[PDB]
Order: sequence, then C-alpha cells, then structure tokens
Amino acid sequence: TAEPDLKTALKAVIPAKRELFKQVKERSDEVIGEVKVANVIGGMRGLKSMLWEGSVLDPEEGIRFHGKTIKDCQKELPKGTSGTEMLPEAMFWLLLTGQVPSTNQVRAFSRELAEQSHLPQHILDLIKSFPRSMHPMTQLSIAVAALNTESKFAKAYEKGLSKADYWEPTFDDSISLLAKIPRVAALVFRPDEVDQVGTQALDASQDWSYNFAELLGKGGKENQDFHDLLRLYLALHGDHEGGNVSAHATHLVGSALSDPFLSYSAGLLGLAGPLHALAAQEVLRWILAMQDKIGTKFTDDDVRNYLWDTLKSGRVVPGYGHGVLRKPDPRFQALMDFAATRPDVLANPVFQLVKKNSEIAPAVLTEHGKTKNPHPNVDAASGVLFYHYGFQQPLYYTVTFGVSRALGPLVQLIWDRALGLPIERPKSINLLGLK
Amino acid sequence: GSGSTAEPDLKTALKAVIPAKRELFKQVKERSDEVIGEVKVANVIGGMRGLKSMLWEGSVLDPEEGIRFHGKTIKDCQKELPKGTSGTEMLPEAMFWLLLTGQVPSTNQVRAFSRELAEQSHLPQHILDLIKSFPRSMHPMTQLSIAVAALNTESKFAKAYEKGLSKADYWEPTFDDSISLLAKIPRVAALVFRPDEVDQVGTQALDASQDWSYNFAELLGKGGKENQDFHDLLRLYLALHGDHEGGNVSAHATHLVGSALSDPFLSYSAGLLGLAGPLHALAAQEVLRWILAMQDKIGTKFTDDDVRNYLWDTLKSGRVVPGYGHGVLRKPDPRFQALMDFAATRPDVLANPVFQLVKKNSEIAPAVLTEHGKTKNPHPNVDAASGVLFYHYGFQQPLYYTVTFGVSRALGPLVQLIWDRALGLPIERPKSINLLGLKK
Repeated sequence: TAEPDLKTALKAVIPAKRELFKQVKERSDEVIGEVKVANVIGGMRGLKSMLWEGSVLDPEEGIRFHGKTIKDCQKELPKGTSGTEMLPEAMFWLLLTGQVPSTNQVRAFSRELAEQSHLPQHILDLIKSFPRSMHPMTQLSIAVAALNTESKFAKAYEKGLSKADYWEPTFDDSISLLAKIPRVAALVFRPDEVDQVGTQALDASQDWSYNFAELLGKGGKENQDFHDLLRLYLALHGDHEGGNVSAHATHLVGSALSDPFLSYSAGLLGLAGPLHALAAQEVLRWILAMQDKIGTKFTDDDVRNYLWDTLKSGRVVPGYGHGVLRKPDPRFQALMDFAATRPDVLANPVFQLVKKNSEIAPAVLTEHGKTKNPHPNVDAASGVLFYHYGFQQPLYYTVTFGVSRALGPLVQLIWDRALGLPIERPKSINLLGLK
Repeated sequence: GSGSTAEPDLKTALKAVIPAKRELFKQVKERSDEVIGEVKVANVIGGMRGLKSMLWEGSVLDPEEGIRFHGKTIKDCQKELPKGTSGTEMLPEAMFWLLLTGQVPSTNQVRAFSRELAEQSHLPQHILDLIKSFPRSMHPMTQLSIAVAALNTESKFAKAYEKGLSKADYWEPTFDDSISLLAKIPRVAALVFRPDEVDQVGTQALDASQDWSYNFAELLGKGGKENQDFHDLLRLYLALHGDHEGGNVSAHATHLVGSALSDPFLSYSAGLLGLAGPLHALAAQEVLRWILAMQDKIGTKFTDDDVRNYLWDTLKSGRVVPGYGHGVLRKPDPRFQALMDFAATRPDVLANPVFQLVKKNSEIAPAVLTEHGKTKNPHPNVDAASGVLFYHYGFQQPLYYTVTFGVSRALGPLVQLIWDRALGLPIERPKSINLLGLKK
C-alpha cells in the first residue's frame, strides 16, 4: 500500500540504465564527431564529449527533461498544497528517476527535505566569520564545501565500499545537500540573523520552496504569489544539459570521487563567474534604464524606437539571442504564463516593458541582423518578476540560481556513480603543437 | 639598480612575451577548420580520455623525455634554474618564472621575486577566524580549498572586472591575484598542518630575504639550518609538481572555473576541490604504505631474488605495484630521477633502508612487471619516491602529502590562467549528450 520513496524508486530504475549503458559501451569504438583546432582554442564549443542524462536541448522546443517539454512538466508535475506552480522537488524526482511522482510521493519527499535541513554548529560559526562585504556566491560556495564534514560518501569510501554501491551514499549526501542549501542561502541573505534562521525548525508539511521563502523572511499567506514564483523559478533552472560551467564543474570534481558537497561547491565557484552569471541582473538594469527613458505610459512605437537606438549605438539587448535555440525559451514562456494570472504583475510597468519587448524586439533584432536567433531567454523575465515581489537586490539573484542549480547536477552525480563513470581527464596541447 | 638596463620584474618580463604569444595564437586561429582527431563513443562515456580538446602552454608530456617545460627537460631545469642562497636544488619561484615567461630568470630576478612573495605572505584576520571555526576532524584538503576561496575578498580581478576593465588588460589583475595567492598559500597550508597554533603561525613575520620553500618550512615548524636538507627536498618537490599538462583534475578545474572569469582564488579553490578527490590524489601515500609493508615482510637484509619473489606474489594476488606504469611515457619519470639525484648526495638518505628499498624496486620491478605483461610502460613515476623522502625527514603524516601537492600545483594552473586571460580564451563549454542519444 505505501508508495515507494525516492531512494526505492531510484533503485528500481538503476538496472535498466546499467543495461542501456552496457549496450552503448559495446559501441565504444564508433566514431560520432570530429575534433578541429577551433574546438581546442574555442573552449570545446560544439564538441559533444560528455554524458548528461536528465536534460537535452531541443533546438525548436527548448530544454526537455526525459523528453518532456516545460509545458508537459507544468501539466504533469505535482503542485504545492496551495498554488498553481510545479514543485522543484517533483522536478528533482523526474530528473532522477525518469518518472513523474504521485502527489503523495512528493509530499513525503518534501517532509524529508524539511527534516534534513538543519546545520551543524561549525557551519553557523563558519558563516559568522565571513566579512559582511564577502561576495554572496563566495559565501555560498564555501559553506556548501564545509558541509563535507557530514559526507556519507567520503566516510563510506574511506572505510571501503563496493563500486556498485557508490550511488547510495552519493544519493544520501545529495538529499542532505538539497535540504540544507536553502537554509545556507538564507544565512547569506541575512547575515545578522545567523542564530535564528540557522536553527529555525521548518514546517514539515510545506514544500521546499515555501520553506526557503520562510527562511528568507517571506513566509505566510500574504506571500503566496511569491511562493509560486519561487517554486517555478527553482524548477525551471534546475538543469540545462551538462555543458554549462556549474553542471560541468560539479561533474568534473565529482569524477575524482570528491563527494557531492565538494563537487557542487566547485559548481558554485563556476556559477560565481561574472561572464554569464549576471545576465538576470543585466536585464533588470536595462529594463529599469529603459523605463527611465521612455516613462511609464509608453506605446509600441516608443519601445521599437528605443530598441533601434540601442542597437544603432552598438549596445546589446540583454536576455535575447542563442546559438542553437530557434524559438523563445520555454522557461521564459512559463514565467510569462505565471504572470498572466496575476493582475498586479500585469499592472506593473516594469513587467509591461518586458512583455512589450518580447513582442517587438525579435523582429527588430532580425531586421538589424547582428544577433543570431534573437528570441527571449528566461533571463529576460526572471529578474523583473523577483523585483516585483520586493526581492530587489539583484546581486542575490545568483544565490537563488545556485539553490535551483543544485537539482540537476546532483542527479547527474548520482548517475555518474551508479554507472561507474571514470575521472574526467581530457588531453591538452600547446599552441606550438597546433601550428 | 634603477638604470637604463635594470633587470625586469616578472610582470614586465611577462608583458614582453605577450605580443609574440598573441601573434602565434592568431596564426593558429587561421587553421581553425583543420581536423586533428576523432570523437568516439569511448570518449563520451570515458571522461574524455585521449580527447585532445584543451590548450595548455607551459608543459607538454614527451613520450621519451617525460614532462617538459617550454621544451626543457627536468635535467635542463635542474642545471639552469637558480637555486636558494644555500642549497643545491632549483627554486619553485624560478620554475614559476619559466612556466610563465618561457625564459630562465637570472638569480637576481629570482631573489626579487622571492622578496615579493615574502612581503605578501600575511593573511587577513577573517581568514584566521575562518580557519579557527573548522572542526578538528575536517579533512585537510577541504580546509585548504575553503581558505583559498575565502581569499577572494582580496581579489583585484573581481573588483577591476566589476568596475570595468578592457579585455586586453584582463591578464594584469589576474597576474596580481595569482602572485598574491602564491605568497599566501604556504601560510594557509601551515595553518591546516597546525590547527592548535593558528594565532601564532597565522601572524608570524617571515624573513623577506628567504625563498618561498624555506618560508613554508619555517611555518611548518621545520626552519633553521638543522633542516637545510629538508629545505632542498621541499624546493625540489614543489618545483617538480608545479605543472603537468592541463588534463589532470586540479589543472582542468582551475581553467574551467577561471574561464567563466571567476578570479584566481575561486578558480584554484575549484582545483583543490578536485585534488581532494581520493581516486587519483593518494598515490604518494599508497606507495609509502606499500614500501613499508614490503620492508616489514622482506626485512632490511634481502636478496634480489627476495624482491623479485615479493613482486611476483603481489601480482599473482591480483594487486598492483603502486607508483609504476604510464599510458604514454616509455621511461622512468624524469621527476622520479630528479628525486633520486637529490638522494644521491645525502649519505643519511642513502643509508635509510626504506629509501634503499625504493631504489631496489626501481631496478627490479620494471622487468618483473613487463614479464607479467598487465601494466603498460612499467617504469617508476615521481610518486614512487616522494613519500619516502618526506618520511625520511620526519614529515610522517602522509594524509598531509596532498596538502603539500596542493601548494605545488598552484604554480602551473595559475600560469595558465594568466595566459587564458592574456589570450582572451572563451568560457569552456562542451556539449553533452544522453545515453539514448548515443544508442540512436
């Protein structure tokens, strides 16, 4: 009568994945690609060279999770007891097992996450040692690494553990990290309340995102719309193939058999890189500057003129353009669907500007001709939506992304260990060697 | 000296060689479309093994001569690189100079660089407080990674990037941060080694006229003239382990995180998190345990046959001879030989039975392993000797051998990070696929 818990459901699908892996391994010698000089000097761009199970980017329909579109996930995944949005814990279930959980399975997993959320005293002390001006992503990376004192994998490996069993402690550590990371993030957000936020008991009947909101100081019925935003945000950003730096660094460090705490810490150190991590922040700044210029009662024409002027000036429209995706990011559209049912969001001029830009900017960018596949990505909307709900320190938008992006890389780490994938170790060459 | 021809500092010497590297990069870029290999299913499921897919300037593994630094063998480095004011071994500071610039520094340039490192060796108070928060059982490599990441509060690159900085200038703050990290890391490592003395070791003033290894030894509690042989071992160890191509996890993770424009503190922290992985990090420790177990079994007065018999029994049992074997290198690791050359001038090392056993194994094990036929290129690597040499000098907590490797392995990856920024290399971003996509 009792439904399988997540560990049982994972164990049931391990044999089929190992069988599929065995079939692929028989074709080891088969050639699938070429390596060119471009790939070596160009950061391996386009080189199909690592495994990632849970998500694959479809050039038309965007990111798919085990073949499911964002829309399929929004229809199929269990929701909270209140609210309209899919749960990140349900997305984690799907990523890990390939299967949609029942509502009751999700409720039991949420209860586990709440119960495992507490931090050891040394983590609270560690966090209190950080200077106030330490960058929030540096704080988050360090704290996550420091939780390796609690690693079951590290201890089991040292004691002696069969290869075939490496996945179990990896799974236990991953759930532990997931339970804890929202609380660590909230301590980064509220450095003066370490003692209180660091020990506060979570409501075991509520979902992971709700409890994260509570730790952020945005709990209770008055913040229910924000709860739904946060649920959606965390679900949407959970995984996006293995190539991005946070996913890849997690896998890389993981592949040397560093435990999930150390491995996702490395992921977060990569996420701290300014080059692509600040897109949501940049979009927000750009939208607010546009509002400053064109005011709060603006026409379609005003928007179009503003976009042309930006482009003619040699500036970019942030949050637009992609190497391969030929349509709007379905993650973007999911945020727009969230907004469409909330009259106060639709009344916000900042949001209206995001919406108008999404209707006008792609045609403008195409005609201008400089930007490949000029459609909105998720960063076009996420910052503005957080800003609307009072979360107006953009610097911390990366922290919330770091919480979300634990989901997919941890799933892949579990599978890496289940399948027995080896250390990641490419071969380097010097420029003289390419000449 | 402040003349017309006054000897360049490291940053000036680097600046002088940047234009030629950018020109060589331009020439390589014209060949972008040239095919240099194949990708197979093996490469995707096998952690990219053998896939030539990243750039690393400073070191290239030669199948005959072993690891070379800008074409120079370990023997060339031992002859050409400047030594300490006392001592017979090449300085890791000089190795760093060579890796970075492609050039052998003068003794005077090395002395000035050592002084810069000594002057920057102090830590901010919050780093000492952070280290004091660590539980005593926290793994030493977790401690080291965290403390290095926490030094990003001092990053010039992070602050300059945020303020606005030309792409052509990214290398300068990267260089400044890298030197800062190098100066500080031995002190951080010593705090990991001595958790009861954080306040003292953490603030102790260093002799600014001493070299980087000497100051590290001093912070470890092994300073003074009585430890001069250990100083030379440590110099050699740190110089030898500084760089070994880009593929190893510490080098690669540094480059990967660095490629998203995270500063050198955050990037080498990621390197150290990878170094903390037990799978391939613990070889020096395994060799030490194996040698000591062998000595236990065969004693100190043994025949060549006894050694051979011990090796055959190990192999027939299905166990490995650690510290032996390589995929590509067809001779003893030249790093191994450099450790043996160190030993050859120290009569107390040569008198140590544990060292004699390392030497005897290197003369007997290769033939045995070849005949057994299971281990490719069955020659000793550097791990065959490093742990025993430390053990001889009283550095007998093998768990901490990885920490000393972490200090050494700052050198090469930081150099490559500086070059990545000088060249404007993009984010590392390969493409993934699922098993279903390989089954088709």
